[PDB]
Amino acid sequence: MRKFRLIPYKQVDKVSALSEVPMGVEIVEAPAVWRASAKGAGQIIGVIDTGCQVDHPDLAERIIGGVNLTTDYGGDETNFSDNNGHGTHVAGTVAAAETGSGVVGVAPKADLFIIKALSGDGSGEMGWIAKAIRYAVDWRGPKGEQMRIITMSLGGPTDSEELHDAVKYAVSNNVSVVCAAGNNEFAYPAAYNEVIAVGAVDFDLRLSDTEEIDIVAPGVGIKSTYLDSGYAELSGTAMAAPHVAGALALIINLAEDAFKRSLSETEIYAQLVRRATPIGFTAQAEGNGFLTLDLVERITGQFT
Amino acid sequence: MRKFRLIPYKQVDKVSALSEVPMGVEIVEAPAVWRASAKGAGQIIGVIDTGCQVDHPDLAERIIGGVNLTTDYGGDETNFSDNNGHGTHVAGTVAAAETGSGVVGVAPKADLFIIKALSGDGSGEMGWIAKAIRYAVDWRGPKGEQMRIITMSLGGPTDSEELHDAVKYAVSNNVSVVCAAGNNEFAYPAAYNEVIAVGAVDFDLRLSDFTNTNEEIDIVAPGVGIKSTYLDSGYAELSGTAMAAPHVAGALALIINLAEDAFKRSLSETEIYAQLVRRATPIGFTAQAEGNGFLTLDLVERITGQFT
Ligand code: NA
Ligand code: NA
Repeated sequence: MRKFRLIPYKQVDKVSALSEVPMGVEIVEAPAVWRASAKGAGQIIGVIDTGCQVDHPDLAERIIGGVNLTTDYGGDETNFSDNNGHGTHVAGTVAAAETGSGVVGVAPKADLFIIKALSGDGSGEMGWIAKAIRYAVDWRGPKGEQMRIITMSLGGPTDSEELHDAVKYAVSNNVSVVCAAGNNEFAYPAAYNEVIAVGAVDFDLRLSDTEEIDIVAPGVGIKSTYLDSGYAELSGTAMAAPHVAGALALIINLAEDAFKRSLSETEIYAQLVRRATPIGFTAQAEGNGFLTLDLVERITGQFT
Repeated sequence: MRKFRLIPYKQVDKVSALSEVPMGVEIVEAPAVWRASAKGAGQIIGVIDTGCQVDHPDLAERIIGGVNLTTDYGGDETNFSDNNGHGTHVAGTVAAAETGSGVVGVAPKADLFIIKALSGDGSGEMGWIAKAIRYAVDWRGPKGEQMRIITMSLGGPTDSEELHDAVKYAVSNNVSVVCAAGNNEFAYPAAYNEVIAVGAVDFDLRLSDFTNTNEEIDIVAPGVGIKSTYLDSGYAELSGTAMAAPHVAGALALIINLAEDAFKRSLSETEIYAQLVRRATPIGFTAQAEGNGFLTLDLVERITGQFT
């Protein structure tokens, strides 16, 4: 393996068929805000991972492009197909489409831009990760479309100026950088102050497990898309982050519609924090709490 | 008056003696978080205003230093006494001490650093306001103390590089910059994206024409009939959009303490901002009118463990 790699996880199950809104999407309250958020239409998430099955039935209509920054496929930059499975799983939790079967993501009208920066074994060079971040920031679509969210479920032990500068470049250019905060060897980039660091809980809101986190989301028994047009149930710290990345698409639409202006990445971060409900551990352990997308509606007009 | 000046306000009453917790301190829920935040101990707020009555009895024990950046007192930099009143009133809302009498502020163990950047008439040169911001950022106490919060209740019509650079310098050096919204003669610095812009409601959480704003605001706090400290060891009741900002400046001292304890680590200006927004309860006005809501410091405790 190369130095930066996927935070370890467990495969619970693989199935060729599903038809449900996964419970993770349901208990972070995504369906409650879908109408007001237009399901994340108009936002694009750069998924920095192992690639994606581009013609997966739940995902094909949501992918707007991609790039391969790894040596895989002889270094062909137009081939971001998934030779691991993990990047396909991430993509589904973010933005699997409503198709009448399979699964549905947190933001089922957001667009995905697939950045394969990990090789088939789930590892990559620090420089690949730094370049993936800068690429995401700098990319422009045909009509000047850009990404405002990037998500990673990876870490490496080394603090390098190249990688930290990339993260600074992203947030200074109003891109939210989501990384899973997991188990030292996986410290960076999640440890950087600029990053929205996500921890995991199970569906009973118990912590999965010094990490400096901002928020928790579902990470146990998470069903999503996988290779060969089928599905897999994974459990790990890194299963949480993709929920937050889809949530950000919904929240930027919610907040900018409310405020009637463009909001900075600082302000978007506050709007995410706004929508976290403490479970009742300490903030050192759960950050701001559990992602609860409809919280603002519930507190409105509620006075002492 | 000069170009940059205090945002207009009314003096409703002026008394010699008072004994209460002003309602604004109450309704923002500051007492509910005092224990957890050690009443703002260890935090210093830079009050950029007309000076302060440095021996006021509600204030003298809270004040740790000052500077005068104006031409008042023939430019004596060590004379930051208040020749207007408004600075004293602000200082009181932020951090008036617990005494058995008088008033008490939102953060009654927070320290004040008094920066006189406005003249007796409540106006100042943009340059003085720029310098005041940088001054607060660069200042270090006898043991290396720093300010992490500055507050202003002023505005002027002109955007300039100098003033915006000062604001950015603060925020990039983790200093929260709080600004009252103007009631656009009073557009800057409150219109800078980097600043926390605060609007006003009254004690029924209602809007009023005199306190309304067209500024892009982040939060609202009480601004109508706010009793605080004033000249000659007395008290005054002021109404005005700018009455709200000091409630937020004090609140930040409480927030920084309680959130850095909760997280068990130092938090950036960005993170402190989120900590503030997460303690705003929407009242039902538009986001233009109220930003993220009304300052309710105990909100995080109220929502804890509450899932649908
Ligand atoms: Na589907
Ligand atoms: Na007192």
